[PDB]
Amino acid sequence: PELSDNGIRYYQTYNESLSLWPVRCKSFYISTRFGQTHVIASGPEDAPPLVLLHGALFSSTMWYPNIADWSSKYRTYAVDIIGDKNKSIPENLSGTRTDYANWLLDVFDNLGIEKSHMIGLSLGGLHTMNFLLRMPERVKSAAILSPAETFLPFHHDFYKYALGLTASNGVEKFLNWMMTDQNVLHPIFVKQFQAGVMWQDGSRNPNPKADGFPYVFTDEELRSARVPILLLLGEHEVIYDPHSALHRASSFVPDIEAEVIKNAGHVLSMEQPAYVNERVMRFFN
Ligand SMILES: O=C(O)COCCO
Repeated sequence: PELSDNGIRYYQTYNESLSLWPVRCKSFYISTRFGQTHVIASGPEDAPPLVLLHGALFSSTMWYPNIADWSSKYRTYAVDIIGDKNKSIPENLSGTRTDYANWLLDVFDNLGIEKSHMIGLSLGGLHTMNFLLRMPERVKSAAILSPAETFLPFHHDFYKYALGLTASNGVEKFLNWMMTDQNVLHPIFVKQFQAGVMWQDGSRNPNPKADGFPYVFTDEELRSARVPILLLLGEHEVIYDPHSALHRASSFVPDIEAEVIKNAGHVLSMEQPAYVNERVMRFFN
């Protein structure tokens, strides 16, 4: 082992956030070609598989408002995205979109998944789109929530608030910007998010490059989608214009159900869990 003091603190906060999980779960690691990947499993072992991919910097622990509902019907695996601030441990990771799809391939294979439902928010939504485009044979259908780029490039403010996280009151600035009411987030969850931001001496993040993430799919790439997609966006979205995003997605993706949700922004799964929970279920059913 070799975690810094800040790393140990982050791990402790992650474990404390897992107490917000209102159903029985197990934490475990899956070996992939790009390193040990942390997974939280909930739901009946014989139920259809569902894979969750969290938003940037938030980890799999963010699914606490949704997991009781989704877990009732699905064998639900919350996967920590390799290279992001969480419990997954990256090895030899270049950061290309090919690499990331192959990482997720390994996760699927190692969980014994043939086809799966997928839900991804923010960064996880981008991973989801990248995966379903490359490997439609493995995805039954996908719910893409407030995706990182994918349809539109970020507004420049996203870069600024994300960068500002480590300086002075950056965490508070980021959350007040992104959320009309950041008090919808549990204080224990926020403590973890803060500890993540303070943990800076761990794995080095791959420098953003043209062949990596974030990414905006071309017109032709979007037209090529062969998996049903539910796209949920929040009216109060700040990372881009959510109506502009819906317009582009709806213009090109063949099999899409897209909507801009009321009284929610970027982290719509946490702001409107009652609506979002049912809406996703209805789509999968
Ligand atoms: O979108 C988020 O939840 C945090 O992303 C900032 C990246 O450093």
